[PDB]
Amino acid sequence: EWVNVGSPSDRPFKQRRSFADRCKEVQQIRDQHPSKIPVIIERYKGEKQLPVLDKTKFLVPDHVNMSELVKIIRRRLQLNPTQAFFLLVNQHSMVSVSTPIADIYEQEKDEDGFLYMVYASQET
Repeated sequence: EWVNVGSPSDRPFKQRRSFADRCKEVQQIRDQHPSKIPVIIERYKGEKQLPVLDKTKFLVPDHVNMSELVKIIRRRLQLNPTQAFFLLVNQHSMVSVSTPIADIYEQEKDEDGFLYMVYASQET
């Protein structure tokens, strides 16, 4: 009769913050930093092999390409060269995209104005 507790990090960002609150937050952030893209990065629901990230919200400069971003989130997870890691924007593996995230943002962003990314060990 154990009770399994937690965790606020296992709760999706969209359930932690209301749609209205998220829309507001994105608006302030872009005003304060027009230079940057607001990004939400979470572990895939199915994923158990990779560790969970300490943080969820990332402020990314427009010029950074997704190939560069994949490298950054990867060092942060302290992954071995051998571990498989994919960073998906709307279900596409970004470690080949050299396009600036500012261009991805206009095309792929959420209704709330955030750009949402999910990471896992397999691509599908």
